[PDB]
Amino acid sequence: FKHVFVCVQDRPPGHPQGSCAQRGSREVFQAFMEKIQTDPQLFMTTVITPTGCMNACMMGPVVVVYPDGVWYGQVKPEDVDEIVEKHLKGGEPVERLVISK
Amino acid sequence: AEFKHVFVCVQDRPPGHPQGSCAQRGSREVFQAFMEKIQTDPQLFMTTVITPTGCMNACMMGPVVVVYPDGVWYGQVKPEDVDEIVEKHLKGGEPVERLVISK
Ligand code: FES
Ligand code: FES
Ligand SMILES: [Zn+2]
Ligand SMILES: [Zn+2]
Ligand SMILES: [Zn+2]
Ligand SMILES: [Zn+2]
Repeated sequence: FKHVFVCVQDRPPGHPQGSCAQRGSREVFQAFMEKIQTDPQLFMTTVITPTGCMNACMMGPVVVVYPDGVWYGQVKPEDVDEIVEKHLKGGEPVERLVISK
Repeated sequence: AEFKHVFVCVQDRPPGHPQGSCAQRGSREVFQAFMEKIQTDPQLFMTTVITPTGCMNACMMGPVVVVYPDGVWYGQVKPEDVDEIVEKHLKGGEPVERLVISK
């Protein structure tokens, strides 16, 4: 079972650290939702949840996978397929995008 | 201690939604209570993150709070229940059995 949390926080223009929504995170969340709902093996063992800020803004979009405790930063919508394949199904975090475990 | 990450569903929905929402069931005050505690309390602030979320799909048992990496899901959480969760589980390591809906 894996629980993926995608920060979809938005903030007005002048916020110094920006926000994950401004960096494209609402498209990352939608991509995860589409993949999980259309994949038989993931649909019954994975939950995707949109969240407010998780305090790692400069590294957004931020995605955290529990219970593993893997934090990903700078996730682009194009990277969602790799995370789903290699980590959510494969059990191997996408090293290139990990910012913490 | 270690590190705990608390997620509080703060999703709100228009009045007609069959399953209601956690915000309709008082979850934003539960989130606010966690925030007030996690920081007026040093031991907690340093080791805990409280994050508000959208629906976690267990609406009829809300307000829904999930603590990771433990994987403890709580339901029907009231603001008044926050101190017990903070003391027993977030500081003490022991989930509040009466509110657990899943581990
Ligand atoms: S806005 Fe997403 S981690 Fe802060
Ligand atoms: S509205 Fe909170 S779990 Fe659905
Ligand atoms: Zn509805
Ligand atoms: Zn409302
Ligand atoms: Zn109190
Ligand atoms: Zn018992």
